[PDB]
Formats: sequence, C-alpha cells, structure tokens
Amino acid sequence: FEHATTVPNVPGIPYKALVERAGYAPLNLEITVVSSELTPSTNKEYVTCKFHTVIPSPQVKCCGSLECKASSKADYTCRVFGGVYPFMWGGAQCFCDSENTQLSEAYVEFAPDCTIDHAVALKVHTAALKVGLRIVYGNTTAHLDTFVNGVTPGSSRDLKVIAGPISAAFSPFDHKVVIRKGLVYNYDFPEYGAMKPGAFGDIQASSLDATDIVARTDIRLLKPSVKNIHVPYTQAVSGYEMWKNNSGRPLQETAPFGCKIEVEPLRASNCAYGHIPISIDIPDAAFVRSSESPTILEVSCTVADCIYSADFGGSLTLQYKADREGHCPVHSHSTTAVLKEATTHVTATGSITLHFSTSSPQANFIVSLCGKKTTCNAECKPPADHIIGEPHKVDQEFQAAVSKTSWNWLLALFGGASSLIAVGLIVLVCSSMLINTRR
Amino acid sequence: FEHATTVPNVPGIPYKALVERAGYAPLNLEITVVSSELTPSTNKEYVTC
Amino acid sequence: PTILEVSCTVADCIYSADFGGSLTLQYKADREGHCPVHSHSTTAVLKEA
Repeated sequence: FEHATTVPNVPGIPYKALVERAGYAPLNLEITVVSSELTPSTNKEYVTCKFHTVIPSPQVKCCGSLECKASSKADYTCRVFGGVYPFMWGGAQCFCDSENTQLSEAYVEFAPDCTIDHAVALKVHTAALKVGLRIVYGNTTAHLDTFVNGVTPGSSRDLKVIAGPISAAFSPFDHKVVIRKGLVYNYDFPEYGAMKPGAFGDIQASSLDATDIVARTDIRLLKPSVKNIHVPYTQAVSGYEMWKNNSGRPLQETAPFGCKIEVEPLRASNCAYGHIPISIDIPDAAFVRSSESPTILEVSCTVADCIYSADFGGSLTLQYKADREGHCPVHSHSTTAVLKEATTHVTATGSITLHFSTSSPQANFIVSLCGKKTTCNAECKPPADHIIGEPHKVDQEFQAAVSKTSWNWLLALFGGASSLIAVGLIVLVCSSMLINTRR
Repeated sequence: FEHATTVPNVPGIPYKALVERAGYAPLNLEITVVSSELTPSTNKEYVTC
Repeated sequence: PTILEVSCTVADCIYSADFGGSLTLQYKADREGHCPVHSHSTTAVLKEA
C-alpha cells in the first residue's frame, strides 16, 4: 500500500500516523528523522593561508647592469637598484663604487605550516537533503537513508520510501563559504585570482602541492640604504592572519535551525527545517485482515491531569470492550495531540492508561483505539517549569490554541454584535406590509 | 520537579498535601514541623546581681 | 494503578480536633498498588495518606 503523509522535519521527534485500508485492519505508522545530512555540491575555489615571504638571496653585478625577468611565482616582484655597493661581514662585496647594481627580488610561498593551519574557499551551488529515516510499520520496523527530492526512492529490503521535495528549500551555507581546520565560516571570499592586499585570501592556489600559486600582498622592495647587503621588503599584513583575527564566530555555532556542521564532506546535520513529504510502499504482508485483528464492542475515554508541554504532560485512561484479547494499534486523529504509546495489548474488557503530549490547552482530540474513534477532552494546565530539555512533538494549531473556556468568549461576543443587523430591515418590512395591508 | 504549599505553623501537627506531577501519578506529601526554634537576635547589655 | 470508578459514602462523623470523622469509598481500579489519598478541601484532612 503506497501510503503518503507529511512528516515534520524535526530530529528525534517520533511522528505518528495511522493507515486505514478498506479490507485490512488499521496499522500504526510512526516516523522519526533519526539523522539529516544536508550536503551541498561544492568545489575548491582556492586554498589560502599564512605566507612565508621568501625574499630570495639578492643578485649583484659588481660592475655592469642587471634587469629583472618575468616569473610565475606568486606576487613575484623585482627592482634593480644602482649605487648599492653592498657589504658582507667579509667586507665590500664588489669592486666598483658606481656602475654597480643590486637586483632585489621577492615572492611569496605557502608557509610550511599551511599543511594544516590553512583555509579552503568553497562555493555551494545547491544542497540536497539526505535524511536517515527510522520507519516503523505494524510491529516490524526498518532503518534506512533517503534523499528528500521526490525522485529517488530510498528502499530498505522490501520497504521502499520516496521523500521530497522538501517543504521549504533551505540551506545554512551562504553562496560562498570557507573551511578552516574543520571550522566553517561564511566569509564572502574574493574570487580566484582576485586577491586584494591584507584581506582574506591575499594568496591563493588550487592546491598546497601546486606550483602555480598566485598572490597580491602589495609587497614593495625599498631602496637598499644600508652598508651591509640587504633587501628591505615592506608588505601588507598577512591577509589570512588578518581574517583569522576578525572571522567572527564560525557558522558551526551560528547556523540557523540548530544545525550541527561538519566537514568531509561539508554538510549540515540534524537541521529542523520545515516538513518532509513522505510516501511509503508498505508491503501488504505487514497488514492483517480486519477480522483477524481484535475489534472493540464498546469504548470510552477519560483524560485527566493533562498539561500542555513538550513532555508527555498528559495522562488519559481509555475504557474498552473487545471481541478478544490481543495487540491493537492506537493513534491520535488530531495532530494537535500525539500519544507516547503506539501499540498495546487488549482484553475483552479493561482499560489502557495511555500517555500523550499536546499543545492545545484543551485535550480536545479524537483518540483512535484499534480502529475505533472516541472523543477525549479535559482542561490541560500550563507546566510548572517554563523550560524543558526536549523538543516539542506538536505545533500549535491556532484553531485549538484558544481554550474552549477562552474560545467561549470569542464565539459568544462575535454573535451578539450581529444580533440586530437584520432586525431594522425586518421592522421596515413589517411596517411597509402593514401599510400595504391598510393603504 | 518542584512543589510549593503554605503550611499551618503548629508544632507536631502533620500537614498533608498532594503533589500532582502532571502525567506522573500523584504522590502523597505530609509536611510535619517537628519543632520550631524562634531565635531572637540578642546582645548582652550588662550582668547584674 | 489508577481508578476507573469511585464514589464517597461518609459514615457517621463528628466535627472535632481529633479524627472523629470516618468515610468509605468504593473503587474500581486497573491494578493493585498504593494509591495516594488526600482531601483537596482545606477544611478537612484524612488521617491515612
């Protein structure tokens, strides 16, 4: 039976449903998103990190001239200085006062420590929500993973499931994202090759192992104005370190919907966003023929002490009579209430003390027991503790958020205001017809 | 879970209340003041005889 | 345990400082066990709990 329903995309929440085929008995269905692994499609724009300004050993032509040459190295820059007459500890390193030039040279390369303390820039073209689902149907159950797309079904042995499209398309990753030592930051990094000095990504390459690194750290070669040989290099503060100091907190602690964030591959885990359209290809052998299931003769309900809370703050006792003992499914036909239990034993007579959690202050919901339906209602009170360590298993249907004791006043006062809107016209009709009867 | 109630300030009398822990089955609660010790703040003024 | 049905029939009783009152309750329950018993009304307190 290819049943279908919408499941709330909240991790660990046991959503419950009931399937009512014609000839087969009612069967309990419950779903929980045990995991979500929203992984975006991504590619490496560039790696970036601290750079080891290498200022290579300078070159000299003691009596002649020199000229720089082009090079592929990152931010490679050169100047030829005249009249340098440089010295080393041995003494003067050249034999001409004039006619002597210094070829200073500078370039940048990834520091040896970039093997680990480095960042990688990634784009997130799109993200597909792959949710691991725990599914239980009748007494049997299976654990499987599915993609919330509505195109590719997730099948676990005989049980096949199709999920999606997600109710609300969502992703925590901004179009640009940067990864650093397992942390994730949504910094709007500049495009490949678009390096700017001192900002993030001032040096970039496709890989730390690459030999085509490029950079633009505004490195400047000053005029050697000292007796000993020197290459006075002045450059912008290392952009990677500057960003590291001002990155703000990582998305890993600020992503919406409480999503945990993990690398390898980049993904958002346990996001609690929207709802997941679910359809299940339940194998027929899971059901039993209606007459095979115990069936009630008479049922009644009593609910007491209930409290609207994320906890199962409600308690109710259902009284029943049934054709025979056995196991029965139980469910709530009102989504404003959900039961803790799901299946119970039953007897020719007796009662089941069920547990439930509800948001509406009135426990006004139709409980279904073994295919029968019985109304239950009672005043539920606000919890004594304003905070609970558990997510709510229900959402406030505004139609029931107003208590009967409060909805009472709405449905009372909205009526009376209209009470005379027609009476004036009725009096007009009466007087006019009296005139037409006497005129 | 916490509960609160007023209690008659009478020694030896076992006061009794019922805690209605929502979905948990209620629990009896007898509050019994074994003794009271109203201690005034005091300072010695002087000894005399 | 929890009780499906219950009713109160008070025996002869005396309003006094002591437990001069006695009452009885018929009950129907789902199973055996120690249920709590208490008086929600402030003007009366049960000896048993």
